[PDB]
Amino acid sequence: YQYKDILSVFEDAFVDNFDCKDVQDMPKSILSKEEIDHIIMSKDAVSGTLRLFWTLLSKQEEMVQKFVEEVLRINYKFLMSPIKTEQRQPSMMTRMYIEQRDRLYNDNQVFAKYNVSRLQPYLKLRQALLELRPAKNVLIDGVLGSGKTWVALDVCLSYKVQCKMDFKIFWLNLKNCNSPETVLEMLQKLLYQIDPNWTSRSDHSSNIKLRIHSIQAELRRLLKSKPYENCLLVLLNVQNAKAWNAFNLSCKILLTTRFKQVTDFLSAATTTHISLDHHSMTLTPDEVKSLLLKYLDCRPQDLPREVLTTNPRRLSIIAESIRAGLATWDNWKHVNCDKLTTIIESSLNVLEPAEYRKMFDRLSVFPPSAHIPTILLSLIWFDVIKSDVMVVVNKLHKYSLVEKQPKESTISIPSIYLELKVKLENEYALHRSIVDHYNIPKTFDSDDLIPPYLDQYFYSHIGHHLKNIEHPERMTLFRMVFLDFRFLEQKIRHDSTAWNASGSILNTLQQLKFYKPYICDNDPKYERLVNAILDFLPKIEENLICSKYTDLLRIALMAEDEAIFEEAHKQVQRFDDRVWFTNHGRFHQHRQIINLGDNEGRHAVYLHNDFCLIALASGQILLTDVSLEGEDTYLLRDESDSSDILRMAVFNQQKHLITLHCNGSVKLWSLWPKQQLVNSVNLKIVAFYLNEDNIQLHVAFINGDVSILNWDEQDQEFKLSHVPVLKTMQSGIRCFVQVLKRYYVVCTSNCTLTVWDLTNGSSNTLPLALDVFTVLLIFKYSVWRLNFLPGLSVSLQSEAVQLPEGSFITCGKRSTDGRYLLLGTSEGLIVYDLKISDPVLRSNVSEHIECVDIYELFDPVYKYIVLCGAKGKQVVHVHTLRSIAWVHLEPNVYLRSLMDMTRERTQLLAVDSKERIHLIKWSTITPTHAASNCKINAISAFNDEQIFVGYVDGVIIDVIHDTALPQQFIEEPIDYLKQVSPNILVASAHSAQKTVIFQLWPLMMDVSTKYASLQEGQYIILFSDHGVCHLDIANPSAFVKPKDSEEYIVGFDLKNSLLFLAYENNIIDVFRLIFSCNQLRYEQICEEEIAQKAKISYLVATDDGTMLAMGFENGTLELFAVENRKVQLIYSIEEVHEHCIRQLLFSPCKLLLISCAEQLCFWNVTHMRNNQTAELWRNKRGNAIRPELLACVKFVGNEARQFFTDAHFSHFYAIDDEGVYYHLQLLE
Repeated sequence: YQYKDILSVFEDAFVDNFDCKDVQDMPKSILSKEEIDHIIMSKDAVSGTLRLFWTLLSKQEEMVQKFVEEVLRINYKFLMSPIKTEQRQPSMMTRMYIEQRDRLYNDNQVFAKYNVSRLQPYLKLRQALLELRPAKNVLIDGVLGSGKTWVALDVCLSYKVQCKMDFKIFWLNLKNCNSPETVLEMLQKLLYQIDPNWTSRSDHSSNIKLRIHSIQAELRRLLKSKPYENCLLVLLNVQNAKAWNAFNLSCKILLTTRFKQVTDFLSAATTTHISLDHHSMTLTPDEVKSLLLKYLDCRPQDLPREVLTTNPRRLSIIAESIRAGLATWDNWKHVNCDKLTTIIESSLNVLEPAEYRKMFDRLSVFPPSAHIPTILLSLIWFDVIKSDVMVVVNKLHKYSLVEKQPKESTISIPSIYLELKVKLENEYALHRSIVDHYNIPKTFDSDDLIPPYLDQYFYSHIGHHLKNIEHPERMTLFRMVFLDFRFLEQKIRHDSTAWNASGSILNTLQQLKFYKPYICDNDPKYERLVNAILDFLPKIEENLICSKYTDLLRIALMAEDEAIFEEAHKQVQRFDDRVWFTNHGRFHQHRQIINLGDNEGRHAVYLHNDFCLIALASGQILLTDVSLEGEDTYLLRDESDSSDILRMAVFNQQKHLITLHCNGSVKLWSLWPKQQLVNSVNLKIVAFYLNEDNIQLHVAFINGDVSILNWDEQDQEFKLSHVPVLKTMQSGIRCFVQVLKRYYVVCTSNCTLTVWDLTNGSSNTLPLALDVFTVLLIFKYSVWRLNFLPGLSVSLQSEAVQLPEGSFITCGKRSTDGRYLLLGTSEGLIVYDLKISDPVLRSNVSEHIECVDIYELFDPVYKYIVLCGAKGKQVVHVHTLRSIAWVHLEPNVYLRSLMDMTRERTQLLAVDSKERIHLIKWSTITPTHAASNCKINAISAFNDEQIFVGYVDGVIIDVIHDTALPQQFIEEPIDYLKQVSPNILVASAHSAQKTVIFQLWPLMMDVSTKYASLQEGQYIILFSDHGVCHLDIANPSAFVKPKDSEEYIVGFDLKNSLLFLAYENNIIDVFRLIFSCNQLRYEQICEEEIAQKAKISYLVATDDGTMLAMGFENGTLELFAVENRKVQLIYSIEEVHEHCIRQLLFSPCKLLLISCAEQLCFWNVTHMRNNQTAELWRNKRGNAIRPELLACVKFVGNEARQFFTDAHFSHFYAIDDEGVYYHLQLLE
């Protein structure tokens, strides 16, 4: 390491000890006399020491090492010992600070190149950073280009700031962020700066605002950690206050701005103000000559006297850049309107004026700050040129105004003048110049997938060119929409560099937004259905962010799925291509939204046994079945009273309901068998509290008197208790609760809190709802927690729970488990955690909520059910919580897996989490034993009339006949159930290693079977973990026990009387089955060992048995053929899947191979062979990159265990682990 970097470390006590006023014997070579006198002339110790430090860092080590050895040696040896050792030891803090400083220097090259330190702004802003608190923020403002970046970077380079920020400072340039979705990109950048870890499965979609809120919450959770507790985050060139609201994180933030409106919005009380426009806060003439001499390197420069010092010289640099070319002379002339950009007009007419003026002015057509291809730049200039394109490009770079990124041969437009003066008269020929622009790709030819198309420009800013054409040409073939454009645009323009992964969704919505302006293409009017699809494309695009930019998939298949009306566009679009398939015309995944007629639900509550009670606007009660499978919906209406419902509570093991209306009446309803008026047991009734230990009711009148009522089971009625009426004398009570069976907490309409001691009756002085679990107070605008502690004076700890701006609370409810609680607001639902006081979740809908309810659930997967009703809507939304996140058929049941396919291929059978068998050709069958809470473990069907099922306790049911087979053989879970012939059945327990064969005897083997087969109607072949066994039906006593092989069988298949077997050590044995009249014999054909390292996961052989293929646990897929008693590798494909291959299947025509894993892949066998039903798959070709990969469909779930095909290989049935269940049909 270098001494200069470590010298900046020892700075504080360096200021305390070193003087620089007592070392004027300083060897003159190290410090020149003029500059050392300048340092000594400084007034205070801190400023002089800082100037000395800067001057020392300016020089090289050939004087730094002399500063070490000499100078201080005469008197400052006491300051040697740390640094005299710190050069060697290099402590961990020193190393971390140096590493961060090097990273910051490498990030900004110009800072290292042409730096200059402004003492006054640097010190002034450093003091604010030192004093700053983890919630406040310091704002620095000034005219555009007043060098706020100078001072910001300079201050952050100081060691004291880094030490106080714990070496955790994150920059963020907030430029071009006036859209609600670029802020999401900036948040992703900040997260990547934090840590490259994010479970992207949280596809919120809907409005992007919800996703930005979710990522804000995630990063807020991630930042409040001890290493990240104090951290500087810097906002650069912030645009509008909206970005600030999207970027306030309760962190040590600081923003630099230039718009005055941001300063107006910013509250100076909570934010310190730093101004660069102050007359004292400006470049001094000494600073003027320092900046001028930074890299001009000339002795006499006094001619630039009275140049724009005000200028942060951001202007000067302009002037200096001219100096590298045009003389200082005529720049004293350039002072005319020096403050205004007329100087920018100069140095351009001074540029060679033959043709370069108009030649450069041609660059106004391009969008600002865009990477311009040089090839297109050739034609945009083809009017004259009269030179070589690269020659004029080189001269353009030479003067000031080209950076010329050569990696992809692209011109870059600078961004300090070309935003201005490019208007002029816009020369002429602008529209025909853009005509040439759209001509160079001749965007009317599209034949197959992606044609020649420039990757960067023509996928990014082509819309700008398309905008400035004739209107008949504007609408006719705008391309864009959806054919192939956005898929390859998303993959190629991917922004995977730092703030995203391979492929994004952003900057295409920002092209489809600002297409919210361009539906003006023909307006809605003509192709108004295209206006509809233009609106819907955002939603479907956010619906499939994941599973699309993770692998080699194309947009077309994932389009051809789904619903709504885009399919009408696909059917027209996709009639000029080969292969292609889906037509997934079925959906059996969950339910939501419950109809409740023309009335609007005021309140909602869930009930046991899957029911819901809705309190309606009309004053009635609607009891409904949530499964949408029952047939009973009851309407409980009070014929005498129609007052609206204000409150209710279900009690008595949810068998009775207590309700309270506006008219001062409280009633009791019986739900599972009589409306009782408890008030009869002119004073109106305001509020109540039901508490259960003895079930008890407390009630408050209008005058404040509180009464106490006891439940009666024998009559199921509320009687008056003998406790005397406490006179609260608090009229206008709005709510009241009992705490610890001793105290009363009362809140009135005037936000007044009172506490009453039931033992003595004394009153203590200290709104929407009050709950006890500490007391939760819910107001319209605020939420309060009141922790209670017992004592002579009751001690209450009040904590505010944060809520979002511009919104108010309507109603709330706490979970039964007391961990989370739900708040309803005009924007939607907020799921809030009590133990962390952070908003965990937000409802997917931006709507005015009028009722909230939560229901704890008993399942390892689903935990809570959420109900919410909307004002002005005739629906009520049902949301389910999974361990917590939104899951987006009863809302508490899901299909697990355990498929079954009939031999004739006419019916498919599935099982759900509630042991119900679903038949799809859709009907539901419930077996009798499901009431015994026995988990469903295996299912097997042969025809539509024989369906058998095995449970976890060794129990066999015939589903259709509801008959149980003899229960005296297997008591363990049944891991396998399948019948091979209409009169035989096999069942096995793997844990007990037991098998039973039923004749539809039964026969018992001490073997565990993973697969069973019948041969010649005589021999039953069983595959075990230890070997293969064969049984004769005619002679069951001749069972052949397996040889005790130490090797487990991992893959196998029996085809064409040839037995393939794979062991864990990557060895295949292939045998030929020879059938004699009295004995089954195995002759060994081959033994061979695989070169692939990974374990074999599945094996499959073709019908003729000539070929085979296996997949491995790492996702590799291998194909071999079997010739000359040898197995030779035919083809290898890697990165097929990231999980182990779950199934492999060969078509009878031998042209196709299906792989079932995290994604379903179709592989072409012919192209597979040539590079060492049939009419449907002939001449089908795949992607150019992977010619053997015909198609691939990604399951929304993590994996799929099994898949089935029909006889014609035209339909494919699949079920992933999440219960979503796919029908994949070939496009006929």
